[PDB]
Amino acid sequence: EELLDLFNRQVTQEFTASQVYLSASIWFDQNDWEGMAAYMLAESAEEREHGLGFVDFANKRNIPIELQAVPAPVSCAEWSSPEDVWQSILELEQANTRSLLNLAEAASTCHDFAVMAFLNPFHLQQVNEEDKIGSILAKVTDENRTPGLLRSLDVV
Amino acid sequence: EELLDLFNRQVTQEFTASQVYLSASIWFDQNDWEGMAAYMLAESAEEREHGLGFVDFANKRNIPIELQAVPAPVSCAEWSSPEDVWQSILELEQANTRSLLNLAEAASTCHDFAVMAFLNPFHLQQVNEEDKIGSILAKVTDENRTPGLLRSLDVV
Amino acid sequence: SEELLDLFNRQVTQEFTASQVYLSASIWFDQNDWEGMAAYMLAESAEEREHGLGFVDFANKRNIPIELQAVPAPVSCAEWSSPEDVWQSILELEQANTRSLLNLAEAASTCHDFAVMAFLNPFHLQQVNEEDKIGSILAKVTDENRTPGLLRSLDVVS
Amino acid sequence: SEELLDLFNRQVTQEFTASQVYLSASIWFDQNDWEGMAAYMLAESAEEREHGLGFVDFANKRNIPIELQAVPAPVSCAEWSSPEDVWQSILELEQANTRSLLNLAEAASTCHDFAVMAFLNPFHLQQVNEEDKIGSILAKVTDENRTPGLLRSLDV
Amino acid sequence: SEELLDLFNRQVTQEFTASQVYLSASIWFDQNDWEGMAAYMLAESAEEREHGLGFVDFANKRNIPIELQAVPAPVSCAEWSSPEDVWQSILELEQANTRSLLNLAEAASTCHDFAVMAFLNPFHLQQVNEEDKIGSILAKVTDENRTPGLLRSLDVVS
Amino acid sequence: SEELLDLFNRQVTQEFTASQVYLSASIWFDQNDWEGMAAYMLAESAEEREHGLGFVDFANKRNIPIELQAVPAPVSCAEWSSPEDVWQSILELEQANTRSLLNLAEAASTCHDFAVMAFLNPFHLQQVNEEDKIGSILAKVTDENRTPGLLRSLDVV
Ligand SMILES: [Fe+3]
Ligand SMILES: [Fe+3]
Ligand SMILES: [Fe+3]
Ligand SMILES: [Fe+3]
Ligand SMILES: [Fe+3]
Ligand SMILES: [Fe+3]
Repeated sequence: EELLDLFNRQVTQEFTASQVYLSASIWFDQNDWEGMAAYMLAESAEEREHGLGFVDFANKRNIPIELQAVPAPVSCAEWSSPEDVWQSILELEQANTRSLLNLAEAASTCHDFAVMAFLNPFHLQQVNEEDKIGSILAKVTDENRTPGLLRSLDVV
Repeated sequence: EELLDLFNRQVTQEFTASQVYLSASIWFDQNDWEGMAAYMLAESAEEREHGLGFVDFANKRNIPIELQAVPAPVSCAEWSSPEDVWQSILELEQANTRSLLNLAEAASTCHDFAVMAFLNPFHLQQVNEEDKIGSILAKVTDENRTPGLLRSLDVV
Repeated sequence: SEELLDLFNRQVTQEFTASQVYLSASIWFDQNDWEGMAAYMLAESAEEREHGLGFVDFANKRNIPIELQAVPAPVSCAEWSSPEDVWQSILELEQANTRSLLNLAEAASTCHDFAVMAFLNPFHLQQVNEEDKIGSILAKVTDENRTPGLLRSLDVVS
Repeated sequence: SEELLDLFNRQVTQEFTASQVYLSASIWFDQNDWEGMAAYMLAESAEEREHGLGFVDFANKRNIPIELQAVPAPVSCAEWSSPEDVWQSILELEQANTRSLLNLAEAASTCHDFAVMAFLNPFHLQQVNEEDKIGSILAKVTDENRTPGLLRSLDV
Repeated sequence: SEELLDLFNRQVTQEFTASQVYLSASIWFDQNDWEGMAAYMLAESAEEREHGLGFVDFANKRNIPIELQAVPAPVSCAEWSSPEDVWQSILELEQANTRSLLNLAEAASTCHDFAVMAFLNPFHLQQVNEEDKIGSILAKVTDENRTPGLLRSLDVVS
Repeated sequence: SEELLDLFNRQVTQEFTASQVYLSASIWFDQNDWEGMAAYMLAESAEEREHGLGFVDFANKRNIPIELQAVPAPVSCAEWSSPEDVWQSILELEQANTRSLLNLAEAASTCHDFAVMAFLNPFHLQQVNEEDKIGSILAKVTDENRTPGLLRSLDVV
């Protein structure tokens, strides 16, 4: 069952993204970027809510779920500026999107209309999310060209 | 036209489900399961609302509807206990799901994007409906293992 | 007696039949862009179903076993060509709902079933009002339809 | 593909085109003292422009490059002689808008562009409603205009 | 007289043309992540359209025939490389807007068309305010863009 | 505070591990139509995650470097076959949560780390409440399950 495997992989991906957001929050806080840290923290909670949403749907639809390990976040070992963090987060969101499109493709092949329906708001949410991050990343890489200026904008 | 047939049959299945629910409420009332009876009666009204929503849509989309007979319910002749009723209601909801998927499959083939959009909330509702019925039947089957205990579910 | 039981079941069937026929009238009206008349018939469809459900509840309480019968496909829509045809069939439908109720009352009266007769009284009075109201809409329709477009101009209104 | 970006641009144009066509109908109605019908077309003109703006916003978010095309002048108003002529042109405009959205949907479908398909669903459902409503208005106009002066009653 | 009637008809095209150019500026700003400037341009796009609708409504009342013309494709977007280029084009747009209203008022004046001159007064005062507002934004923009990153930091603000 | 830093990290791991085990319990309950027990475990999963975040936040303020470890795949769920088995595994999870807090407090006490010890105090007390509550639900579960169907009637509660 490709569809079942992909659905389980989607849950893991949501919780993986939740932990990576959490890792970003930690790096920001340790480096005194409290406004960015709070943003990443809120995003960590929202990603977990997505995973929980997929778990609930799967239970109702009899798609057997088994929780996999949530891997330790790795990018954080090499972040050295807010630009590096935001870039990893963009890449994370790009991967979340492909991971949802993969799942949709599998559902489409199986003619699974209920799964396709369930995924629609997540596809639209990902469009908004990639846009929002790509646009914070533009602003960060523009303001970091003047020493200190980026800080002055972490002022939430 | 296959799409136009499958759309009419859908209206028929919603109204037929409405009557089957009403037959189940009657069987429970006659047998003093007033709680289960009120539940079935609410579901009857709700299936009827789905049929009317299909009819309204078909009217707007110029999908000619012609109302078919609602057949005499017949499972009621055979029900001996709440478990038999709830088992039939599960198979009814499984037939409602099947009927929706048949119609979606045909809308897909025809690239009828509007019909497919219209069906999405019904797909997601059926997921919840089957889960809910499956779960009630689980409880009934467990509680009916001790004499008189199921009579406690009915007071809820 | 089984005669009473029979007529009580028939009454439930007639209410649900009327509910379906009212629904077919809504559909014809809607398809032909008479949204006001369509809304009226849709409300009546829901009300007739409510009456059937009231009879079922009463029967269950009184130990009158109900067995639900088929509700036939409404077939008059095949031949309706104007609002007047539709309202004419609805007036005939209400004349039939009045008949099945007076059949039932006749049998209850024979049987000295005071409880059934008491239960039927508000339904007799409601049919009086229903027949009056449908007869009166039909007279308005039939008058207004003598001038092209005039009927439409009032669906919109009313 | 390329055809998908293209058709997405084309959609924005079709929305703004239809906005102008509605404004031209308002003008003919006003000029000929049908103020109620004029109010109605004017509100629809605003709404079509809002639809184009919604497509522009989504395209921006999804990095579909939009480039605004000229908005063609409306052509039908030179030949309108009566309200029925106007409402018939507006029915055709809406049928044109529906075909336009289905074209776009067909392209997204081939591309497996699930985000674009989710985004279009409320528009497919809205167009069903719009065509029904204009159809219904046209029916009434065509019936009432059979008696001299009677249509002026509708205008309210 | 025909001079005036044509210039009035054509003011409607100029309002909608300005609407579409504002919209094009909004798009450029959104695609380049200046959401704050994009929202300002989008609001002005709606307001320019409302002005053209105001002209159309007045012409209908005064029996000035309106024939709606093509709204030209905006063309400065292809050339814009920075917010300063966009605000500069928007300034030229408003100065054109102002000149087209002054030409209209001049024709009305020649025609002794007191109604048209009255109708135009609040637009002349509005153009004064808009040109000032855009001149001012363009001055801020050109000053802040002297330090890398600084202009960003104010889109975010205002 | 080498020992102390590593124990403080492990505590974060244990909170998030417990969060996932609660979630796995919620899933087993939902799949087996025990909605009320499932709700309870979901509620607990959220609250374990919150504890994890409180430890992380304190660590960040106190400059204890946190590196987030893998959260392992829950395993007990492969063996559960009745509610009693789930609640017994949850009681053992809470006993292990109490144990890791107590390793932490011992290391802090050794280091005379007064702020860390102050920070743990409400968690100590919470763990008392939590072990008591889970012990008490397990006792009720084990009792009601002696009559067929009886437990079900009280998830319905
Ligand atoms: Fe997500
Ligand atoms: Fe249904
Ligand atoms: Fe009745
Ligand atoms: Fe539109
Ligand atoms: Fe203007
Ligand atoms: Fe804990």
